[PDB]
Amino acid sequence: STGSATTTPIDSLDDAYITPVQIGTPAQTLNLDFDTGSSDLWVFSSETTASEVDGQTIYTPSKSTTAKLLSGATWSISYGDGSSSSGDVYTDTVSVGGLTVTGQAVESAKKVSSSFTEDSTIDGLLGLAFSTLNTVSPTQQKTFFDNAKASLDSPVFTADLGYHAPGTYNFGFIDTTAYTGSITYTAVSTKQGFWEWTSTGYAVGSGTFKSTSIDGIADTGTTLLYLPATVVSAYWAQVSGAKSSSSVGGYVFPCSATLPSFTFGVGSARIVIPGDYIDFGPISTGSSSCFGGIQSSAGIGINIFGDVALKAAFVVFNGATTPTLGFASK
Repeated sequence: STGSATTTPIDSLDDAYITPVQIGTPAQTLNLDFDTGSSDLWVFSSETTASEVDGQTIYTPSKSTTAKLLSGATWSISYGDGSSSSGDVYTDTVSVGGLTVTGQAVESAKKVSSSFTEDSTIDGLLGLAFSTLNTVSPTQQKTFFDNAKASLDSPVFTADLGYHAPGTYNFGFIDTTAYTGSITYTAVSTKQGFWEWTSTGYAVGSGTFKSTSIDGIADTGTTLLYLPATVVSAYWAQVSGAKSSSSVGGYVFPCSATLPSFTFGVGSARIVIPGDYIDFGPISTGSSSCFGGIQSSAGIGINIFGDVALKAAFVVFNGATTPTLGFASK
């Protein structure tokens, strides 16, 4: 089997992407944030504290003939940005782009933090990292991908994110029409539960490639590209008027600036992030100062190849016995 679903930016900055997912019987369609940096599938629901719901579509288990409470199970997660959610757990039938998993853990939010409430466009998350990060207790549950794997034609999914435009998540096959040239595959470590890999270096603009190992995670659920302070300083030094602002919370630059591209290495291959992808627009409405899409990972504890990086590529998440990551230009 295979599945194929379109993913759409939630706003004009590509802050996140939402993908329609069918839950229950008859189907309840919710728009989820597919997150390769976490491993919980959780939804706004009929159980979510009423005051914490503001425009989201909710899952109502009591209207699904295939829903079953996982009695005694609870979940609680915190994300890198400090947001959080928690609740109890159902199993139900979940379909993504035609691909159906029966008995999927669907984690029903009883509580969500302000950032989730405030985002009316996101009905929940679908985690695609490794199931070892799943937060269900007492017994950890498997991700959609994990559950689907034995059914898939090939044990893969692919992320093809759009710049200011829709893209695609495919399960079980590689669409050889969605990229140019070849896919370069690189080793993954699952030790921390992430799609963790090592880039071979970077270049700024038309500068020479610097060969240096950068360990990081492929994370569709993070907006920006977070890299070591040395790397990030080298980039912004090439932008007239750019500086790091503690009050804004990162590198800023004059909105009129022309930004250089940023190249990262995948083995002996290269992925080029165009300058425009690195412009995340005014720091506040009407400002002539703009926020950078490449920021320092210092203080995060991990480098993160988030949407800014991933949308410049066709990305293969290979969940074979020995997992790998593949990157193609497109």
